[PDB]
Amino acid sequence: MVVALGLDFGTSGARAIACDFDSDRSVSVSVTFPKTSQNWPQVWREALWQLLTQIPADWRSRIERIAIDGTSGTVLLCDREGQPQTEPLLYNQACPIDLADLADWVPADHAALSSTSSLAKLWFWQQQFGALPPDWQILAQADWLSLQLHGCSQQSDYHNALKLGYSPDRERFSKNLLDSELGALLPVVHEPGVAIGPILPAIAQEFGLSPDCQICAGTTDSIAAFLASGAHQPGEAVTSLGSTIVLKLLSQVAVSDRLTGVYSHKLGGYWLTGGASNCGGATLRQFFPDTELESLSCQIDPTKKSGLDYYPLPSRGERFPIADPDRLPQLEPRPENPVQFLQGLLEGLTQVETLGYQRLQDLGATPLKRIWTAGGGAKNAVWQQLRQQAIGVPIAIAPNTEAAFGTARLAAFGLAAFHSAGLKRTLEH
Ligand SMILES: Nc1ncnc2c1ncn2[C@@H]1O[C@H](COP(=O)(O)OP(=O)(O)O)[C@@H](O)[C@H]1O
Repeated sequence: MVVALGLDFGTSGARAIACDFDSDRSVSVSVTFPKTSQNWPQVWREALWQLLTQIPADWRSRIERIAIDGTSGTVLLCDREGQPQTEPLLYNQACPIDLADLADWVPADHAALSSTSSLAKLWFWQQQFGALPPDWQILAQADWLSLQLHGCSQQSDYHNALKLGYSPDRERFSKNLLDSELGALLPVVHEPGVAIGPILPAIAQEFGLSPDCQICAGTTDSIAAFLASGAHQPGEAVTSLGSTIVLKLLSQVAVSDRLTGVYSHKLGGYWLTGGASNCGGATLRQFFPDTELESLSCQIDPTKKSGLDYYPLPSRGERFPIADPDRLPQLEPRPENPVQFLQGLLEGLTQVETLGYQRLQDLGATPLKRIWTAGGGAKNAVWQQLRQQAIGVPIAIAPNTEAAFGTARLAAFGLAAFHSAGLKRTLEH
């Protein structure tokens, strides 16, 4: 097999992981971003070079494929040569545009129809600049960074391109969009993991990389995190028990529900759907520090219900599994015993995950087969028991959770595992 390099540019820093997949060995390096910047592109690019520099020379001489994940909806408006013409619009920033202005360019309830989408941001830039030059380009963070390595302009992947208006189901931008004032700025879209081009000669020599090293189409940090688990059978899921509960479910068919923010990414011959609740670990942290979560959790017997019926929102408003912007946290009655209170909370969170996966199924997704767990709550075995009892499928801690590692797997193996040849055997004599 191959020594491959994955680069993860996330919300607060970047990480690089190089893996020798025959020896199953690896090296990891990282850089931390400032909270603010006058020149984010400079920060990101310098981070890229820092990461490469930190990798030992002998590893660098062996890297054959490279891939990059970036944050979703972080975009840059660049000239022909890839120089940013204005500040980037970050993944979390929303644009004050009329979504009706986009209606002719994507299907109804397409995921791009959101004030934070790459498409919303390109349109905002169009209105702000008046008329965008056709030789210019819009690039996602991942796009721009890989451009620093392979020199090929206007290149993206069908994960990052989704919220720019790509329709992975028909593998195209709508003709209406391509023919519009914005068409000339759109990227050519490839499958994540496919080789875009060889590394730039000068970059290869500067950093001691093979000049035959290939740079692959990238992905988003969220998807990269899913790729880290190794899951590739429809029905397999990764639950992230973090500040919020985030569900990702591998499915044979695409599902969507704009009301609850549910949409699907293409993933080889399959689809990755999911959803994000406002409930999660942040609610727990409002009441208990991690050490207390531990010390109290081991006093809980999950085989006996608490009698408490909580909905553990950290504040007003729920998004998923069921949308209600007015929904109140339901945290009463609060019993005297903190152990029982914590059990009530864990039971509530468990209901959020249970209803979440069952909901995805009810929208048409492949029925849940098993769950891999990531995030701060993953090692809570009492919570794991409650979840297993409520959901009725095997649950375990994900083998790997690092987005950089998922992206390294993407560089090494692409999306080959995500096709029906790998399904469970049904052969019987
Ligand atoms: N033993 C535990 N059981 C349940 N939740 C925990 C435990 N330890 C930490 N957490 C929760 O994990 C959350 C942070 O998860 P993490 O994924 O590390 O951060 P983030 O979600 O912000 O990326 C915190 O809100 C904390 O309450």
